[PDB]
Amino acid sequence: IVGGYTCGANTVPYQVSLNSGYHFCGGSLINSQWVVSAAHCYKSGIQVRLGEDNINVVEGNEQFISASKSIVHPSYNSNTLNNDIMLIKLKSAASLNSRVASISLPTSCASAGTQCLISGWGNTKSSGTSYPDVLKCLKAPILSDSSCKSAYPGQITSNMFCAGYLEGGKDSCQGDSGGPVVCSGKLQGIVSWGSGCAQKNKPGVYTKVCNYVSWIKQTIASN
Ligand SMILES: [Ca+2]
Repeated sequence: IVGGYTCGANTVPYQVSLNSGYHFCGGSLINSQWVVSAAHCYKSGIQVRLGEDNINVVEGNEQFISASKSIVHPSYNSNTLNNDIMLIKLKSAASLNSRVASISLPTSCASAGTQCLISGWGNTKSSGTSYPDVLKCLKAPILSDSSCKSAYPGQITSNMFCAGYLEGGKDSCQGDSGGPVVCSGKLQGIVSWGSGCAQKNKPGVYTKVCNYVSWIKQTIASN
């Protein structure tokens, strides 16, 4: 996250870190057994880390649970990033508490102008590289589909939305991928892609979670 703020420990209780020896992507806890992330974060050997603030220090609220199964969206296309969503099942159920909590799925899509919270352990610099140990947060609005499409000609599908600031300086970034965009208490986006980070006229692009609620629910119901 570039241009954000330190969230505070366990203030984003649905945020997970995906670990394969190291943090590599975010995700969102949606029930005691399942995490939502980006399909481009897929890899074998995932350990889901819940209850994290400093990802390099054991602080006392963590739950580390290996993934039993990952399900990339049936129609994910890694070239275009269309349908950049996956589900990860935990080998054991998380113990839910005030610091480890699921986030609700949306019932309808969000609208441009809606304020959201974006979070992660990704790069905090737009030129250069600095990875934080503690969780970072950014409040940002959803942008109109027309402004999104104009910013990224030929690239924005109906399964994507833009959020952030056209002036630059405030965005998600590499290492935030897979993490949450939460608006009014609902998971509306997944950190997906963008041109660099925090660049003028290049807002963040996010997977449009509302399009996937039926798939998520049916997948969980049979897995
Ligand atoms: Ca920790």
